[PDB]
Amino acid sequence: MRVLLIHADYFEYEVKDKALKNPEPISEDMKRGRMEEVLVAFISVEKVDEKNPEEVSLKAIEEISKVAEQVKAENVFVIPWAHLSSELAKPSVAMDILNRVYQGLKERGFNVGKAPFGYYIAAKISCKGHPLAELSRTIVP
Amino acid sequence: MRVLLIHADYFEYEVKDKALKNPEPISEDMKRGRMEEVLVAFISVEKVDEKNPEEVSLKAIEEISKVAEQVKAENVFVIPWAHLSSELAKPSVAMDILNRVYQGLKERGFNVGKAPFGYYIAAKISCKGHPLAELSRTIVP
Repeated sequence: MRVLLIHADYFEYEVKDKALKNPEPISEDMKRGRMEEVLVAFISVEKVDEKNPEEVSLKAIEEISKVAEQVKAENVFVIPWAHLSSELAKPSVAMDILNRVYQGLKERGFNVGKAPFGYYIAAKISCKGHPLAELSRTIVP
Repeated sequence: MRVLLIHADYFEYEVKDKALKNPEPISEDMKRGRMEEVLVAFISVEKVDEKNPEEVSLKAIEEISKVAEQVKAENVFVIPWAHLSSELAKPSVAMDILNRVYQGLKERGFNVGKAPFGYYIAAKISCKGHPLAELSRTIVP
């Protein structure tokens, strides 16, 4: 897995067209979302992650939590994001891991949002400029 | 080199603190910048690029141009961006390549902006949601 963490004044998204033929089902209220003062976690679930989804998930929850704790973010946005890897897992694995990460961060105590899987999504973000506001993590099994 | 290309309704930046001890010198007018209807090119110049800066640059100019042409972007923003690689080139090489890319895209005919090198920078972006609005490229020597 590769993760890009952005500490943002805001992040807001709007679902546009499907990218998979069978994307994650969404209600009307999941078509748009917004959070303020939020650590945005852009997550690229990789082929190698398939070997151990629980361990990868756990390590991602902690690595994300650690930054959230350090930058004093109470709000965390989990974004499925294909653009940090060229060896992406299959959708079942990606979705399994992304949900595990999401539930783990709620158990940690954060207020957590997520964008749905399998869509092209339009988005606005305002990235803070402090030294820890943009960070990369690589999480391996 | 790794590149992330974002077709954006807008991109606007504001320089905050230095990240290097000796960052790229800037005038007052380079502290903030904005473009609309712009292909934002986030560029991670890598250690391996040092082996051939002209060839890497040329290939980056073309790969960026191709997408700009395809999505009908006339405006291109060159952003130095550490977050697509863990084997980053030294600043002289990074800056040499980023300037080559910038000049090459002006020669192509685009209206081209750039953010200065060596800063922590705050930024707002609105990412279009069409199928080609977020793309990754890997450029090797």
